[PDB]
Amino acid sequence: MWVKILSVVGARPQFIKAAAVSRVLRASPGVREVLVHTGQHYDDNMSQVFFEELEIPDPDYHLGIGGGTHGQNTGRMLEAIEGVLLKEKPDWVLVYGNTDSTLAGALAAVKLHIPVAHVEAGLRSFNRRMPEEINRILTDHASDLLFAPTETAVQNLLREGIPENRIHLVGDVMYDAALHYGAKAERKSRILERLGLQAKGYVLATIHRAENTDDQERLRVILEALAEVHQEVPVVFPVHPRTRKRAEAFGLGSYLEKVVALEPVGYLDMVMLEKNARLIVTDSGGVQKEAYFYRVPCVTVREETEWVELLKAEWNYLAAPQNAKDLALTILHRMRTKGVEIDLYGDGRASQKISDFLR
Amino acid sequence: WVKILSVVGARPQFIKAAAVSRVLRASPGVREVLVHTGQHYDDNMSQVFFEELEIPDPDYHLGIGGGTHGQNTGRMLEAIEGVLLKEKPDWVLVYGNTDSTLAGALAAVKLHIPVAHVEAGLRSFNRRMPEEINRILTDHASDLLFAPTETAVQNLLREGIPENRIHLVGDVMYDAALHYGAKAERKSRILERLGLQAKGYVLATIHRAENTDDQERLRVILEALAEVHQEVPVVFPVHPRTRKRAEAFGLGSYLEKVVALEPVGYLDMVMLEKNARLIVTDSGGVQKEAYFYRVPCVTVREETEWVELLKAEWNYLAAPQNAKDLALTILHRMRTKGVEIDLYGDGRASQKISDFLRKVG
Ligand SMILES: CC(=O)N[C@H]1[C@@H](OP(=O)(O)OP(=O)(O)OC[C@H]2O[C@@H](n3ccc(=O)[nH]c3=O)[C@H](O)[C@@H]2O)O[C@H](C(=O)O)[C@@H](O)[C@@H]1NC(C)=O
Ligand SMILES: CC(=O)N[C@H]1[C@@H](OP(=O)(O)OP(=O)(O)OC[C@H]2O[C@@H](n3ccc(=O)[nH]c3=O)[C@H](O)[C@@H]2O)O[C@H](C(=O)O)[C@@H](O)[C@@H]1NC(C)=O
Ligand SMILES: O=c1ccn([C@@H]2O[C@H](COP(=O)(O)OP(=O)(O)O)[C@@H](O)[C@H]2O)c(=O)[nH]1
Repeated sequence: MWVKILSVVGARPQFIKAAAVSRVLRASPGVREVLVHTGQHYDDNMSQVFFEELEIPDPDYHLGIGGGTHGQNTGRMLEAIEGVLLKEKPDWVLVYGNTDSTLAGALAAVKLHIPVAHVEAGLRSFNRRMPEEINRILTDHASDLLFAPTETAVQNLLREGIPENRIHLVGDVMYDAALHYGAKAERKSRILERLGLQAKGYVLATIHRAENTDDQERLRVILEALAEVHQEVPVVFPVHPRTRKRAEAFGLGSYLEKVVALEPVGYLDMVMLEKNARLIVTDSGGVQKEAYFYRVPCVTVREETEWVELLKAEWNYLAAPQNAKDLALTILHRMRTKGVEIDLYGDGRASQKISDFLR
Repeated sequence: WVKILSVVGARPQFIKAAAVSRVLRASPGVREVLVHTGQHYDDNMSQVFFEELEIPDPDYHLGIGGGTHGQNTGRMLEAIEGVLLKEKPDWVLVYGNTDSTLAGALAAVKLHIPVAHVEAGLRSFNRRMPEEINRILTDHASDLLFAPTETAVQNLLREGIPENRIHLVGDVMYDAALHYGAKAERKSRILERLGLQAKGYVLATIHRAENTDDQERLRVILEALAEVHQEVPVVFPVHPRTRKRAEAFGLGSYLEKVVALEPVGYLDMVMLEKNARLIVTDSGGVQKEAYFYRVPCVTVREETEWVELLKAEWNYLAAPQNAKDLALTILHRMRTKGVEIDLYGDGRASQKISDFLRKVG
């Protein structure tokens, strides 16, 4: 009668995916949901705020693990999570995205014969030296069910020999989340007011990929280029804390003061900032998709994206950070462009399709 | 001057590492660092192999073992990462498909250190086996894949792994059997010491978790061997977990009914295998080694990875569901031989492997 579905989350974007899935599982006939918070993101603005603003139940467990190496965090999450599984003995383990928490989750589970579904499965950058590419490859090959958000993602899984009956194209749960919480963003966020921004009167930026922040010359290119764009149109930049650290350590802190630099914001503010921006500059997966949701033109500061359909639809554009001025002009150019009318990522009911396929 | 750090953990890994490290010591500039995870620690599981196979002492003993999958794998992952940051090697070599293997590749790969997997591409197609998980994730984490068979090649291709990263080299355990044969022949007195002639017994090993962690399955086996014993003597070097399980379930008595030994060394094991009438096992290595010595095998599992042994009729599966049938299967196969065919290479898999590591750039 009752199925127990246990969710493993560690990072900001995982909390947001999980919020959408929880909603559907909460009001499901006979589903008990258990939520593990691995402790990977711990601060109030990377964690707590999302549980409160997206009405996510308090986690049944907080493993309190973070701030170490790949080896440390993965190893200790692996042991801790296994401990919890051995206690809760759930039917399904759900993991999301592609951090060390995603992998430790799946790997703890498969060795206990516990079914694993990967929510957001089959994305590839095809650069195997990326920790997130390894994480999503090893996760997919260890899961039993694979919830693909796009046709590309499906063909990626088939090509690595994963059979069709274990793959379900269900669209993207972060589109679910945008729809269902959009109205709540409307009535609660007052961030345009707090920062004194007129709608479509600024650009929005996020930057945190390690290939971008650990390399001094790439990070300088990016912060120079954003400061230049500020002169022409204000830049709002909720700065990931790792990015903040790396900028401070390489002595690029002045560029941040030269734009509208923020600590990280909750999802409601973010929606409200994403919605009312003229253009979005990012290296985030979630935010590139989100720009497209609101038909705001996007520039992705990478050599590739896993969300290729956004490039084909002309709503997103690649701009590797080789040159500061080159990147600035690319950003200012793409502001007066737009993509085609097209539906991606589904109807808003990816989460409900997931719940279905799990009974 | 290239550094190659090996990660080993258990009996079959030391046998594989021995064959390979013999070639790496002979190679100009090439320094080795050997890491022992501590997964096997009893002397007849570990130190004996180091002594008889002429393997230098490990540069590190992490002394992790005897916990859960999570505990072992997790603690190994952190520990091996710590070493790798110390030694910053150019290659990490991992072997087979223990939890040690996986902790190895996972440590290495997130540090952007190239990983090579010795014995790559094997698949049982049973994810209930912790070792099916281990080789799948290892192979997907590796930059070189030293497949031992054409099956293992094809397996890797179908999981969308590029042809350039896959080399078929044969099996280093064949290099081992070949290199150490004279020394076991000359130094093993195991036959004398038991009181056995050639062709006059049956040799048996059993340690698959899926056999030992289920009582009525283990009962099936122990009894099946006890019956066989009454007809042809059964020599049975017992794995420690197998013994401790036999005790946990109260099947102890069954081991009296055959020639139960503690675990033997490779030298003694070679002679036992060489001079047996039939081998029966749930072991990876022993299956192939039976074929090496042209001795019929029975494999007490639902599947094997070594499917070529079945097709050549050197091997036969018999899942343990019924004491009586398992015994009869065994006694029938005792009368069989497979076809003459050459598997697993020319005995120089280690040389090919060494070659490929040096010339990889
Ligand atoms: C490149 C890469 O691997 N990326 C993976 C990565 O996610 P990601 O890169 O998007 O990191 P991230 O940008 O912090 O989150 C965005 C969210 O934060 C919100 N967001 C952002 C900033 C902010 O101040 N406030 C806020 O609410 C935004 O509104 C938005 O909803 O980890 C994810 C995970 O494991 O689940 C994977 O799904 C991703 N994989 C992919 C393929 O996109
Ligand atoms: C089924 C499975 O996953 N198996 C994997 C597993 O090895 P395995 O099943 O063969 O365990 P094992 O039987 O302890 O050792 C045999 C050796 O011990 C010697 N041996 C055996 C008994 C004895 O008393 N004395 C002795 O010297 C024998 O002469 C023989 O040389 O770990 C291996 C590893 O990670 O490298 C993987 O390569 C294997 N994968 C495969 C696919 O064979
Ligand atoms: O030298 C050794 C190695 C293993 N074990 C036993 O084997 C169990 C599990 O061994 P492991 O998980 O390493 O797997 P194996 O490949 O030996 O089955 C441990 O809890 C020990 O009780 C032992 O007694 N001595």
